[PDB]
Amino acid sequence: MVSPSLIAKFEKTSKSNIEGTIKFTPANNGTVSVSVDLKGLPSDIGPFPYHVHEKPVPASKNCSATENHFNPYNGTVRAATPAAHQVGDLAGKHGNIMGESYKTEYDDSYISLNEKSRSYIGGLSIVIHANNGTRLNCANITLLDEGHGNANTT
Ligand SMILES: [Cu+]
Repeated sequence: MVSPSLIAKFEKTSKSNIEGTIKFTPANNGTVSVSVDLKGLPSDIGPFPYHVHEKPVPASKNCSATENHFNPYNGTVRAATPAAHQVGDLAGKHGNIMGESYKTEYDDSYISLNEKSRSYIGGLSIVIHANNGTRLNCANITLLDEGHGNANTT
């Protein structure tokens, strides 16, 4: 069995010009490949922490309603090795988003695409913050492909 790929789609509105995607695809050796492709960032208030948060973005697009970080193993915001960070603290482990546009690829060995895992991130959300913590934009983590099953194509 292999678990399905996920995506978070950020859209531009009157609240934020940030738009683009963060894709999560199963990779080699027990890791998930993360692909960040964002533009429209308000650079001078960055760099921009971003994290997996615990609740969905509601229809209102209120990023506060995503509540706190996904942290099933009670990690710490400051850490000296990647595994000591919260599972959801992508920026702490891999770097803050920065610039007006940001494109990067990396592996994360703590998030999970397997819905039976305590580290599963499906159905959660991602929030992008200004450096001072203000929530700028957010997106739900949803399935990437439309068609699944061992007898299907997409
Ligand atoms: Cu966050």
